[PDB]
Amino acid sequence: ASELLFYVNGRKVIEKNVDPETMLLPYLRKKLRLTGTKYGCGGGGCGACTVMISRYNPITKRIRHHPANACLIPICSLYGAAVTTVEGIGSTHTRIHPVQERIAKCHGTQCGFCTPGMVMSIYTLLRNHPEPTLDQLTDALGGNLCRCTGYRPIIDACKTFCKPKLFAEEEFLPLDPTQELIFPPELMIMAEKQSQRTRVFGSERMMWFSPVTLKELLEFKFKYPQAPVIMGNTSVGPEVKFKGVFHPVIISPDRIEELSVVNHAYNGLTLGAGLSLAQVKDILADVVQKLPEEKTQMYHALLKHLGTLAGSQIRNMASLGGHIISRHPDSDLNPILAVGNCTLNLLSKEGKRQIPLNEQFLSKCPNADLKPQEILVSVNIPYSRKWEFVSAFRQAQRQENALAIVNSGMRVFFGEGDGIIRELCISYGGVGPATICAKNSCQKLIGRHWNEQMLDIACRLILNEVSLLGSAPGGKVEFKRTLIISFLFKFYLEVSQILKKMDPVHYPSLADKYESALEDLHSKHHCSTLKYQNQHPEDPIGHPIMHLSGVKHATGEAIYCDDMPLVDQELFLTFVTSSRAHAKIVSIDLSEALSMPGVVDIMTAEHLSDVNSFCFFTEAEKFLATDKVFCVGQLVCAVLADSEVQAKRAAKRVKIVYQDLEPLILTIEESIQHNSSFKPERKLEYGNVDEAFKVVDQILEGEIHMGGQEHFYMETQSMLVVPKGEDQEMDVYVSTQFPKYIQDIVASTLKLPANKVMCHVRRVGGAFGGKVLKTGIIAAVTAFAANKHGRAVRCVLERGEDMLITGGRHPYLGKYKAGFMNDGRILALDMEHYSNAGASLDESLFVIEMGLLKMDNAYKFPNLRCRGWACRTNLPSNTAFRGFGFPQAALITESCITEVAAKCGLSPEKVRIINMYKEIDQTPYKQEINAKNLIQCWRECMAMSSYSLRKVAVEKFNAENYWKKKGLAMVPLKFPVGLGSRAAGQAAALVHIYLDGSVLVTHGGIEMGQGVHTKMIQVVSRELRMPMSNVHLRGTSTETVPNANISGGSVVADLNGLAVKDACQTLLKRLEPIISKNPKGTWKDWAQTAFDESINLSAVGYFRGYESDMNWEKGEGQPFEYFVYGAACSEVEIDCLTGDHKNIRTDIVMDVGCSINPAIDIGQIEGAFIQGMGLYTIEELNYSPQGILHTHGPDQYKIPAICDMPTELHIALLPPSQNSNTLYSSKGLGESGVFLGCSVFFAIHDAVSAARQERGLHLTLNSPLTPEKIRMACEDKFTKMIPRDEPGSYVPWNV
Amino acid sequence: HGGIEMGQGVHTKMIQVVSRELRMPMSNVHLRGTSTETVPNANISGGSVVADLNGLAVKDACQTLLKRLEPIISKNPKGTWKDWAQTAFDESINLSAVG
Amino acid sequence: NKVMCHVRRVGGAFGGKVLKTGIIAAVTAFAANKHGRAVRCVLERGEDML
Amino acid sequence: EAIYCDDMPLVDQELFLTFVTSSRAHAKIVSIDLSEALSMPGVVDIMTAE
Ligand SMILES: Cc1cc2nc3c(=O)[nH]c(=O)nc-3n(C[C@H](O)[C@H](O)[C@H](O)COP(=O)(O)OP(=O)(O)OC[C@H]3O[C@@H](n4cnc5c(N)ncnc54)[C@H](O)[C@@H]3O)c2cc1C
Ligand SMILES: O=C(c1ccc(OCCN2CCCCC2)cc1)c1c(-c2ccc(O)cc2)sc2cc(O)ccc12
Ligand SMILES: O=C(c1ccc(OCCN2CCCCC2)cc1)c1c(-c2ccc(O)cc2)sc2cc(O)ccc12
Ligand SMILES: Nc1nc2c(c(=O)[nH]1)N[C@H]1C(S)=C(S)[C@@H](COP(=O)(O)O)O[C@H]1N2
Ligand SMILES: Nc1nc2c(c(=O)[nH]1)N[C@H]1C(S)=C(S)[C@@H](COP(=O)(O)O)O[C@H]1N2
Ligand code: MOS
Ligand code: MOS
Ligand code: FES
Ligand code: FES
Repeated sequence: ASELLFYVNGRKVIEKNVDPETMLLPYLRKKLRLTGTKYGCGGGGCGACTVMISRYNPITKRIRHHPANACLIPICSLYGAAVTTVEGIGSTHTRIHPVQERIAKCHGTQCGFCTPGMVMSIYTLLRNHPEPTLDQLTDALGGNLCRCTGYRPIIDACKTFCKPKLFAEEEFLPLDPTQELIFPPELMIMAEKQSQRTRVFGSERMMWFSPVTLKELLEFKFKYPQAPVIMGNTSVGPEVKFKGVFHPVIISPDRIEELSVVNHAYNGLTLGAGLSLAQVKDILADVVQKLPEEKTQMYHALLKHLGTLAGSQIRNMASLGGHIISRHPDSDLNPILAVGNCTLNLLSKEGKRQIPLNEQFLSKCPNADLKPQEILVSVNIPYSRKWEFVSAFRQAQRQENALAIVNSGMRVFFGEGDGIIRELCISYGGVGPATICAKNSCQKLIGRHWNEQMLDIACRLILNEVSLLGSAPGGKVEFKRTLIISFLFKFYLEVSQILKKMDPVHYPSLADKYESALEDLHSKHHCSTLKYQNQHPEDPIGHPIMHLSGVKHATGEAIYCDDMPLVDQELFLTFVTSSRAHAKIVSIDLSEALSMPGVVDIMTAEHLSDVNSFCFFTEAEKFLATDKVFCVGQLVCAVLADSEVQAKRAAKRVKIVYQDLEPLILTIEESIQHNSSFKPERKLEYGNVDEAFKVVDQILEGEIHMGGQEHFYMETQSMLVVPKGEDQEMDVYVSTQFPKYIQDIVASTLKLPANKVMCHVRRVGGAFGGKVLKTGIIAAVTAFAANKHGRAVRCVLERGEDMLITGGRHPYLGKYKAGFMNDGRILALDMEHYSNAGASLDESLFVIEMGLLKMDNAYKFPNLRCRGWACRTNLPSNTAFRGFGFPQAALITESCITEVAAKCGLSPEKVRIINMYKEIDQTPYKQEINAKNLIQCWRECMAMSSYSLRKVAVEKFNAENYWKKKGLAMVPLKFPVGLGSRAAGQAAALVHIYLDGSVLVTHGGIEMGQGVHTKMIQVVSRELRMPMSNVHLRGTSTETVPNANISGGSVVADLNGLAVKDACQTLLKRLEPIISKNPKGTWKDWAQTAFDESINLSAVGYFRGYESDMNWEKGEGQPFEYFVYGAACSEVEIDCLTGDHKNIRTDIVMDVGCSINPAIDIGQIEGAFIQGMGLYTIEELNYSPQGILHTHGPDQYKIPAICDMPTELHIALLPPSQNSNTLYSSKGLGESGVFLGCSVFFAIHDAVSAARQERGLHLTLNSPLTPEKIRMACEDKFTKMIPRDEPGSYVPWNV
Repeated sequence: HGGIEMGQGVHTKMIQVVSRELRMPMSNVHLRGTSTETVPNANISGGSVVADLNGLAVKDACQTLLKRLEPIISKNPKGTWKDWAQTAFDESINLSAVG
Repeated sequence: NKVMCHVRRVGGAFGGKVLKTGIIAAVTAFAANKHGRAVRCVLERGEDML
Repeated sequence: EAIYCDDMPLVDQELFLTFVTSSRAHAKIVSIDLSEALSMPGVVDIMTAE
């Protein structure tokens, strides 16, 4: 009946009869009402829930601070400890901590959802290293993810703690050592008492025991043999959350000294099972410094793989003993330990026992495993002998914080006087259910020498022993087979080199071209430069004004939808989704779930009666599935319960029986094959392509595939629906891009006029087009439940169900036939576009239309035919995305240009200049354009980036390196901006002036992090001639501005700015006579005089929209208002033996017109570029042949992290030009920079061609260009040597 | 509007005004309340003139909207307010007015 | 522009819900801001008449 | 079903404010003693003019 006592932000927290299942993250937000700490993914991978844990050790008299992810911490493990959140280090009503002030003022926030995690990771680092290096700060952020900023401004804020810019660094608060938080004195007293008592907590579902003595821990291990021993909960935690595991009894000890031991012996090193991985990293890093290389072989290999293991938070939570026992097949440490003669020190009531850490232990043979009543105390890792060498290798989707596809540990021992292999141990991870060893191959290699024929024999032996079925889980089978022998080759080169160093007489030397295979791709030197431009001083237009919510982002005070306080008696709604891609729902059983605790209601399609459908565009479609399902993740049931936990528990016991249906369509080609119904065609024609193909020198046929993309907004789908209690009024608070649409679908579902339903949006934590259609579906179903039961209803999706429900960017297939001259002119181009639409074709026709109107990019194709189709599949329906078809259509065009370049013997850059638009030219849709800035962006990027010089240096590197290659590429940009009609571009605003002079402004646009609200206050400040501090904005609401269009299409700030300007001018006109009589007066004087003279101080602003038109039958029109121009150059280096690659440098020039806010505009270029970079390289969605999205292990989705950012990044804004049509001659940058990411794609493509051309192979690389695709294209003796399975003889993991 | 409902039925009288001026049944109109966030600088609800003066402001906003919509009303006199409102949107005519 | 007042309906006033109402609101708002909490104030009939 | 001001639902963690009023028609406030009231259950704050 113990009490749980710990501290949060200096305040004491006591809980009586605490539920042991309580986790820290929901406890902070709901019970303590501290909503700064966010939910991001719930698996410990994104860092949005980063907090600081502080403990006091009474034996050593020292206070330790360590970061942690609150989503994995059970609060029962916090007894006597101190938590610190973002709110605990500062706020706007106390003091702003320097970390908060700088990340905000350096423009390190956009949507702000990731900021509290970034702050806590930086703050915790500074509490441990007050005078740090940049490497220490970037390592601390390795497990912190951002979708908006591109990480550059956050590194800038990190740099200021180390020793024409966008921030005044000299005005920052210095780091005050007297202001830092004090460890709660009471916790120090409790630790001094050194209690021996075992703490006990419990509920009806779980028993929790926390022994504090070794004797008690052994007693509970004996009485509850099957109970897990929780340390950091980073293996058990994710398994109970995502795999339905449940433990009725938990043993979680508290700082047992015997498990924290660190013994420096004569023969080796003994590390306790309770040490965290971060502590082991530090212990080993100290040992390798004070001991000679001869003995520290095992410790260097372990240090290598501890550097890339997850992030700083997980490393500070996870234990060494937990790592060994959990026996993950993808473990990075267990393959190294398996080859190092390590032994495990076990303990129980019976006594002590020592077992080897071998292959049988890692395979969980009960003969070589722990006994049920045994614990692991410590592990012994021996010193290495002379002539003993150990190496570790790994390859994953991303350099850091990603589970390995294959890893390995290898050890070899030579005889002093023979050079003969005496011992050899090789183990691999990620190639089976457990870590395996090649004990048979190794034993056969015993007695040989280290030379060519040993390596060739070893390869064939290894491949036979460590075999993989073509159906092996995780997929990437041919990649895994190649990596297995590629690592062996690297180990061969490593050992061959040190032997030649130690024994020059008996060994040959490495070939010069082979030596860089030993150097890994690594860099932490993140450099960058920015270039922009330079009216009264009061006028903020053109100034780098910080995001209005920047500081509130950094303090956790920004309210997102789920941060809203608990509404009285609100319920929670969760969905049961489809587990089949195309099947018949034969029956649904709700009997069990309905009877479960807290369940209020469960709704199927028949409970929604006639409001289960809604006409979004051309046809009415279901909210909930009826008799059939047409993709996984389709909504089927909606569970309504008193609490979120009760809702998810009941939803799991809803029972649905399926009967699969043919056909099962998953790919575009399957969709074309199985389709025979009429499909609406979209077509562009310019010139005469049939005539032109008879004059060209050459003809070329090619095709490229391009995968999709998850939005990965850091804030998942979130909404709160509150009925008023009168006249069926409904208030809908939802994270959406389109409040008008939420209002329509909610009112329709409730059979109400629109004046009864209002939608309010203050801010959105990222959207990128993925918070529109299905957001309304969920909002309509949630509102139906709220009205039915007269209760507020909240609905927030977890990351997993969010990715299954929402859908992502349209995958593409592009087929082209190109007729070109021998010098590069493409006189004829016959192009075909196919989009994978998913189960619904709602927004797939619009992206096809935009793809055709944008596929020309920067090139004048005199004879061009372009056609496009949207293809239905049995996959989640795909939505809009940043770019709106341009990132797909332009890559397909750039792929065709790259293929034409190969035929002509010219670099792709030369073919680009010869096909580029002229200064005055014409588009395929017969719109006249001015491309002066297109050419200028190209020239300035060539000069700024020193392309020609670096081109020679890359060719020189590739001529001197065989297993490493560098690549270089530059692509141009023409991103046109414009909607389909004038009505689609209209915007409105509402401005009040109160009698004290202050101003309230609101408009129809939505803040997603792009800073539209900041830009509107900048407009009000100029038009009304008042400082921005006199203006304020609350949010966006259908109750104040009606009939607002979707926040999207790169025009949000442009059009709403014109509406805000319109209202400000109306007010200034009314006040001109009062202005004249008192020119020296304040706005308080002018407002009061206006009231006294009966002059209205409220005005509606309105803009009718740009004139835009497109006649799709004729294929002509004036659809676009202006064009964003740009150029991007990127350089990379690839590892031909593994597929790894490093982004070395990127240079970007952008035509932005006159930037209203260069800080925000540059931040939009950086974020778009990084988002496109992930689209073309590392972001990959894996589906099974049954249509199931794979999300565990190496199938986890990876967005770019800090390690993926280019080490060098130069961005320059083109000098301004006049554009009297747009607001202040500005241009909308939001979507343009995404395509610039493919400069990395074609830089990798360049490097792959260099290796292929040198190896004599005479290339279509699909997107995303993953390490799997890079490695397999670099064909060598290993690619040819691997076994291959007959296609169709096995069911693959992926398609 | 700026007036306060304290039992005298001002809100009832305002929707009566909207019903006349816009030629629509009162069930097509709705009012939620009074807020400084929607109507600023409103005088006290007192002096026997609350319905008088706010009625003239509501009448002013209705006439501004009916002015904007007269060309659309002319071409489709038999249409509903749903038809007229959507056509106004399609022709980029503002449907919010301050009285 | 930082302070908004919302009124749906009043259960009778007859002039007696102006000046003193603002004083009570100003004092209540001071407490609410001082403690970061929402604050409710309702008067009983006796103290109301005083 | 008509919502008057006090009919609004309990908002999360809201407090309540009540007033101590004068019992004299014309006098001077010699002293105010809050020691007992401040220590009583639930009391968050007591505010005087200063
Ligand atoms: C986001 C994320 C990223 C990751 N990335 C990587 C990665 O890149 N590479 C990698 O190799 N791993 C990775 N991991 C896995 C991680 O290294 C392990 O989950 C961790 O080391 C397990 O230690 P723990 O203390 O969290 O164990 P727990 O989850 O607390 O326990 C796991 C198991 O160990 C048992 N156990 C623990 N201590 C003892 C003991 N003394 N005696 C007996 N049994 C014991 C428990 O009973 C339980 O069965 C990642 C995990 C996460 C969540
Ligand atoms: O016994 C040898 C050895 C034997 C013959 C060698 O000949 C080198 C090639 N030779 C050059 C002169 C003309 C004939 C060919 C070299 C090393 C040892 C080694 C070796 C290395 C590579 C290889 O492919 C085979 C063996 S390594 C070694 C270590 C020792 O302590 C003792 C002997 C050795
Ligand atoms: O902007 C639209 C939209 C606009 C007009 C439409 O017209 C449909 C035809 N209908 C005819 C009768 C009058 C009303 C319109 C459809 C969608 C988008 C949507 C919408 C808006 C309102 C609504 O009630 C339902 C759906 S959903 C959507 C997703 C996008 O990615 C882009 C635009 C959109
Ligand atoms: N931080 C952030 N930036 C963003 C987005 C977002 O969700 N978050 N959305 C992008 C998309 S899809 C569009 S269309 C534009 C919309 O705003 P704008 O028109 O003012 O650029 O912002 C872009 N930039
Ligand atoms: N039911 C009701 N009627 C009422 C009042 C009231 O509080 N309740 N106030 C009176 C007062 S003080 C005035 S000044 C007027 C204000 O509204 P009117 O201007 O529309 O008459 O309503 C009068 N009638
Ligand atoms: O245009 Mo951005 O909303 S897909
Ligand atoms: O005129 Mo009534 O507000 S006293
Ligand atoms: S790391 Fe916990 S929510 Fe992402
Ligand atoms: S600011 Fe980092 S996720 Fe948006």
